[PDB]
Amino acid sequence: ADTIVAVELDTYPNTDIGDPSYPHIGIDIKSVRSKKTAKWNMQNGKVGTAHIIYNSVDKRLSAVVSYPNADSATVSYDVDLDNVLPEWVRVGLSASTGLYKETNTILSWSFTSKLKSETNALHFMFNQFSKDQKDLILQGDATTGTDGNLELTRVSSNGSPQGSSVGRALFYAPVHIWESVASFEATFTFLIKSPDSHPADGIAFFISNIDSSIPSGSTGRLLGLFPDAN
Amino acid sequence: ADTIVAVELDTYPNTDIGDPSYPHIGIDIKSVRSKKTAKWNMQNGKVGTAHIIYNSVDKRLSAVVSYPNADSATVSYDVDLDNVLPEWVRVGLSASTGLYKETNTILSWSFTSKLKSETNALHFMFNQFSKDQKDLILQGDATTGTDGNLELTRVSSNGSPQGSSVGRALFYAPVHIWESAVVASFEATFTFLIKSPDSHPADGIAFFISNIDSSIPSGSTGRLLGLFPDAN
Amino acid sequence: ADTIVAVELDTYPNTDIGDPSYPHIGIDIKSVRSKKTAKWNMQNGKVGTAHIIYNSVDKRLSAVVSYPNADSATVSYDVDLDNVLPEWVRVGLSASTGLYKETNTILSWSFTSKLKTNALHFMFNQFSKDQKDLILQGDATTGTDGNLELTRVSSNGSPQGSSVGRALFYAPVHIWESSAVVASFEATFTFLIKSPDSHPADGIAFFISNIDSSIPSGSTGRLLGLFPDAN
Amino acid sequence: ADTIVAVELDTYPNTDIGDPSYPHIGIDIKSVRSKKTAKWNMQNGKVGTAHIIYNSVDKRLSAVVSYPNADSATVSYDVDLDNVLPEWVRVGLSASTGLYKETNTILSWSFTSKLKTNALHFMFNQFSKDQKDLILQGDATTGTDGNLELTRVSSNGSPQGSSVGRALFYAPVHIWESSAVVASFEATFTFLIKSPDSHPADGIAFFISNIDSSIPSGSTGRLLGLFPDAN
Ligand SMILES: OC[C@H]1O[C@H](OCc2cn[nH]n2)[C@@H](O)[C@@H](O)[C@@H]1O
Ligand SMILES: OC[C@H]1O[C@H](OCc2cn[nH]n2)[C@@H](O)[C@@H](O)[C@@H]1O
Ligand SMILES: [Ca+2]
Ligand SMILES: [Ca+2]
Ligand SMILES: [Ca+2]
Ligand SMILES: [Ca+2]
Ligand SMILES: [Ca+2]
Ligand SMILES: [Ca+2]
Ligand SMILES: [Mn+2]
Ligand SMILES: [Mn+2]
Ligand SMILES: [Mn+2]
Ligand SMILES: [Mn+2]
Repeated sequence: ADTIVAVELDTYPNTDIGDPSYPHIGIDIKSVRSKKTAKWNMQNGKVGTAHIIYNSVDKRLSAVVSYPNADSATVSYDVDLDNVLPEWVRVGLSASTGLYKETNTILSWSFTSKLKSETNALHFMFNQFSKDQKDLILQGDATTGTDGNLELTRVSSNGSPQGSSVGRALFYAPVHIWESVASFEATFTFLIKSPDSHPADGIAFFISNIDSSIPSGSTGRLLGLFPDAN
Repeated sequence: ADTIVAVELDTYPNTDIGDPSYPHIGIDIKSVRSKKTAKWNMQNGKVGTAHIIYNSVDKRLSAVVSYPNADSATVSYDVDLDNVLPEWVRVGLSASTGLYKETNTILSWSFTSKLKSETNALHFMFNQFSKDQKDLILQGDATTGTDGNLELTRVSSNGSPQGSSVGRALFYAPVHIWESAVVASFEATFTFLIKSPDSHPADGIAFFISNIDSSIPSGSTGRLLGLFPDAN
Repeated sequence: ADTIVAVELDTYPNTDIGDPSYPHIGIDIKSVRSKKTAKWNMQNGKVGTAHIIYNSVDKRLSAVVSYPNADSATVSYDVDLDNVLPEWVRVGLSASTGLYKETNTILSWSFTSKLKTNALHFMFNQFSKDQKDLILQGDATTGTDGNLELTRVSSNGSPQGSSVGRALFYAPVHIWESSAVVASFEATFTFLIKSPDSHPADGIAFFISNIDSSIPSGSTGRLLGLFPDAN
Repeated sequence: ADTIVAVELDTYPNTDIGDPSYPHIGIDIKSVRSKKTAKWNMQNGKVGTAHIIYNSVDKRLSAVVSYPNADSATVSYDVDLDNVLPEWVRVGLSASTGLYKETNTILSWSFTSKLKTNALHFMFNQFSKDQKDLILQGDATTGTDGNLELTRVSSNGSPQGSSVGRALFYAPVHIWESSAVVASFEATFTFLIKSPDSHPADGIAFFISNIDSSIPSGSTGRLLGLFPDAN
């Protein structure tokens, strides 16, 4: 079973398993039950910005989500990621739909990892995605090319999102993300678009065991990240 | 009077004005009396590294100081830099000797400011220093091009440091370091070599962020580290 | 008098002084008579891209000028920058109108110096009203739509003729040493040239000069804020 | 059979097959018979620096090899990389010994790819024993002194003859696209060739190939871990 650290963008509140009563960002450590959340005033059809940061000094996992000329949502939680995750990881985005649905649409994604024993580094930047985007490991329903974006869940030829969908995008190379100062910054832009009165289920940035894969039946409320609601 | 934010690498305990009784790091917000500090087992004649970090999400100004295969010292303080400094700053290193002295030798320095409204960026890297290093503003006793290093304080033609010295290096361009921001952030690193014949060296190195038009105050040698008008 | 290396987005054919008959890109080495040019189908009112590059191994100053979904214009030229420019320089953008006019809005500017390692990078995506890390010379202003207008624009948003302005980055840039294994720079910028005139004038240039460089008195029109005369 | 573009640090003159009469650097386009070479005074037991660069505007593959306080060696050649290599590639270092031998230890390695923007950068300043973001192939090991040993070294530190290894970075790299205003890469690395032989052999190269690229069976000695034969 995979070991998951994730920052979630949770559009659909599953109160029966812990979610607050509103859309919300939060920090997920080994569980879909967030260890901390904030209210996230999601904006249908609006392109948004997510930034995630962590360093081995403060060991504060932190993230912002915003739309232009609006109040951001902010969440942060103390984690020694070197204690929780393995030496090598992969970095990625995940998303899912259920009974309810939305487009889970990635217009850009960037990452920068620095380790200082002295310094090793990795950086990659996606402002567009192509149909055969060979430096991404695409899993589940994830495609690229159309147009020219990364789409995590299923969406029709005219742009209409489909329920009970799950997909992930992992950058191809593993990342050394702690050694016995270190830091990483992740940035992405997303476009959640839904005809439903309630959209679902949300996007996530995650860091996993190198050989992580979507768990069986992880559509909907489990975001492509988790075996179960535990 | 200049508005100073600083990370200090304090070699000489001046306990008459607040210092703990050991070499320490600390965070300096508008005062030479640190808001917080930690024990910095300084190593004489050893080349060490310093890394300073800050962001507008956590607003926690933090710094590490370390010598190869040894324990680093750590210090961090919660600070909304937008609330203390002006929009435009300049960023710098400073150092000072007094009765006691040391080489305050800079072997490398780097900086990265990111501000996201979207992104504006600033980076500069110094692995060596020429004699006419036109992108620094040298104040007081600071020279460049001996080895290819920045020397914040006075040192002889054969490398021997001198008492009652004070000097500063500042990068030429001013820096946007907060907007009214999705996220802002900066990282600063430098490598130093402190070397002294004294049994106690003094007074320390600082990394500093100031009003653009800041300079060394009158008589800020010693415990005042080139940064502060007074011991208040 | 200044030492100027410039790449020029020349919108107005001043054939009297060697311009081709059409709008051109061009490389400018101590003279407004470009040492080399190529043809640039400048699209009026379109945001374009430009990239400028050089290394001390090949010593080829090169430039691309582009509009989404159309063929780029390309120009390149062999010059030892160290034998022309002084050890320290400043970097900038310049623009001029004359009898005819155009807006010279800049939407973005970037730069990277490597000297081999010493390094320098700034990215401007948007410009504030008090953009303190830029030296503004002449008619140049910042803040309006968050951009850099090199030349004067009225409050109707329309361009005034016979104007000249420049933005230089505040920090001096070390652009060659005698002891370099490699040295290199990249410069990139986006612009927008909006003219109600039949023929817009006069163009944009990215430039590297002596640190103390200033707008040559009279440098409007064909002279692009760079050169005192047309020699 | 693999598609190979390489810049070769050729320590041994295999004159039988077009090597010059001295150690050289050189650009290898689908052949071990370098298209272009320059003389390189390789210094035994000393750390050196190699820089490799290309952009799609100039279409000029150039390379610099240097030692502190000695004249650099320089080589350069005109190739439209996109007419040679496929859309996607992997990047790497290769090395070989044959009858005579040298250590081929890499102290650091960097790379930057820019596609107009899509980008990729990695910096290796040190190599742990389980360096999972490198594909190791043949005799190559990591960790010992925190370094990358392309070829076999004994437990006394001595270089073994007739050896071959390669380090490819694990992520595919997109090194051209038909819709590129500008694409470019740079690669830097530091090496240390230590040989007790009168004549060290065979050399190090930085290479770009088809993503599925493998060591050619028998590619030791003069063939650098890159080419099936000397054709
Ligand atoms: O602004 C365009 C040009 O206007 C003026 O020249 C007009 C002209 C061209 N041929 N005959 N008259 C001058 O100001 C030039 O310097 C400008 O380039
Ligand atoms: O290792 C150096 C070379 O050794 C072998 O060739 C020996 C030789 C050359 N001329 N006469 N004998 C082969 O393995 C070559 O491929 C190597 O370059
Ligand atoms: Ca949910
Ligand atoms: Ca003190
Ligand atoms: Ca160290
Ligand atoms: Ca003209
Ligand atoms: Ca374009
Ligand atoms: Ca050979
Ligand atoms: Mn949730
Ligand atoms: Mn103190
Ligand atoms: Mn012209
Ligand atoms: Mn050869």
